[PDB]
Amino acid sequence: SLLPVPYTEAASLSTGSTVTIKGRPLACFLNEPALQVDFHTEMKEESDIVFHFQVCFGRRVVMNSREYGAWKQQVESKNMPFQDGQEFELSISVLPDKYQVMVNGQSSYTFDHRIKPEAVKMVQVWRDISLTKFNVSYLK
Amino acid sequence: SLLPVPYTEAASLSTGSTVTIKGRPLACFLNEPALQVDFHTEMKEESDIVFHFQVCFGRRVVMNSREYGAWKQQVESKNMPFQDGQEFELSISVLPDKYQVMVNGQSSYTFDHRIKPEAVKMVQVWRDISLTKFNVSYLK
Repeated sequence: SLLPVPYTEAASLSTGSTVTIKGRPLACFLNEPALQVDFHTEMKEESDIVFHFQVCFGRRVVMNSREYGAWKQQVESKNMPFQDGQEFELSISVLPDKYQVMVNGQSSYTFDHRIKPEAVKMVQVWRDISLTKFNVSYLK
Repeated sequence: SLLPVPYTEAASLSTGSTVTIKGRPLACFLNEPALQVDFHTEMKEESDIVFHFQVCFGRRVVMNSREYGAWKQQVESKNMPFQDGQEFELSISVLPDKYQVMVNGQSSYTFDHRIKPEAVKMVQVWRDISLTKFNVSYLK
């Protein structure tokens, strides 16, 4: 919407950081729009991905990392708190041992750290959404 | 790019019609951007799809129809004429018995008609591309 998609913001993350994303799918769930959030190690889209979060709305969520160019072990979830046609608020919190993904205030997914969060230099949000808010917290 | 994505144009199709699309992926192929072209039976995104064409750039192409709300038999191809980082020209021709998809001037995919092309009322182009040209021919 207001924010360009693909959306790119330089970022740093550590324990206590939160990434907050407000947006809306561009299609009804029957048409299977997607959402992707990638935490990258460099300011280049081809760089490694410490945390890859990909929603196929209405179907599934997959999480992974891309390390030295290669995708690692996929974690697949059928949990689907996102609501057809609705705006969502996505909150990704950096805990000591994992990322925790909140959807509309409800814990919905977690992913244990495979690479230290301090390796992140960039966050990208893309695929079939409009985006009205993006924030990384830097309070701690 | 110039054209909004998702892109929607009311359309009619018959034998001899050609749909021409010029665009560019929004991501490098390592990041697996997608492209989707859907020929719809009504001016609503939830309507049936006479021809569904979905590219996972660098990996595969799937084609299908959605009839009375339900996806039918998927046709999956590993043919991948699209080039990483490059603009493409996509040409979809309505032949008497099938759609023929040309990529950069080369025949790349075909899909036999399951529903008469005259049932199409709308074309949608969406997912991870920018679009600089869209045309439906009406010469015949």
